[PDB]
Amino acid sequence: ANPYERGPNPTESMLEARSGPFSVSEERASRFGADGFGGGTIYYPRENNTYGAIAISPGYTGTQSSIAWLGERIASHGFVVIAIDTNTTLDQPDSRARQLNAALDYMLTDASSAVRNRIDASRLAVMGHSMGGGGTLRLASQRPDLKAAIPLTPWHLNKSWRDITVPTLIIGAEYDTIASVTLHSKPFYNSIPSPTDKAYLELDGASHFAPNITNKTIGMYSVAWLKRFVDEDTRYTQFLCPGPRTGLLSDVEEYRSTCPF
Ligand SMILES: CCOC(=O)[C@@H](C)O
Ligand SMILES: [Ca+2]
Ligand SMILES: [Ca+2]
Ligand SMILES: [Ca+2]
Ligand code: NA
Ligand code: NA
Repeated sequence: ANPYERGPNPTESMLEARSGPFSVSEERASRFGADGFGGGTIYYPRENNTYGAIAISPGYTGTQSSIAWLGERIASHGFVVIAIDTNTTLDQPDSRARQLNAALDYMLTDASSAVRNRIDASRLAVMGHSMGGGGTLRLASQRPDLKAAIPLTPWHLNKSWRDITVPTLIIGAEYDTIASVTLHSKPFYNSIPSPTDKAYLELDGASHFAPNITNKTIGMYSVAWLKRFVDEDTRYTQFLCPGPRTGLLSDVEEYRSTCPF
């Protein structure tokens, strides 16, 4: 048995629902007590166990409320998740990366015992929107010990992520005019070296701001990716390989992966 497996056996329906099988509580990390970032809200399962821990960054102009739905959603599938605020809302991607790292360290030793007792410190991941997705790529590049990375409509000036060894799912938006997939997501995905496990999922019809409102496709595939890689849960492989149907009527415009993993 996998010592990391949590929760009931998955179904597509369960993954698309507004809330997973775990009840979520919240702990507020204030700006002034949080070293190296602007504070945040830690969402965690009420059910006592150890879980993987995830930090999620907003983008330029955004705050924790811009990604809170997704932090809660993910925690409700059995994860400890911090949705951060940055030191300033104008912070650039690589500052965002440092702040994501500080938020992981915060959960591990500065949060309450309720939070720390629910984390397996060895199983960590990072996510983020837009410049926060650029920050996710950078942290993934600098921390190969991470179990997963999920950049959402990522923006970064650096196009080549040739040193990422962390399993990375990049979620792009078809009609993004701020971080165009042509200039941002795709080059990033193409550059992640073999044999790193990876996937690219482009949301049909979507704008740059699709990650800031509840989105069943982002919720389903973010959880499936974290389950597979943070929890070594092979019950989730079914959703990722061969992956979503694409094509004219799909919510997924395009899907690439290195399946089987
Ligand atoms: C809500 C965050 O908005 C962004 O990150 C845009 C400006 O990239
Ligand atoms: Ca709740
Ligand atoms: Ca602070
Ligand atoms: Ca389309
Ligand atoms: Na685009
Ligand atoms: Na992008």
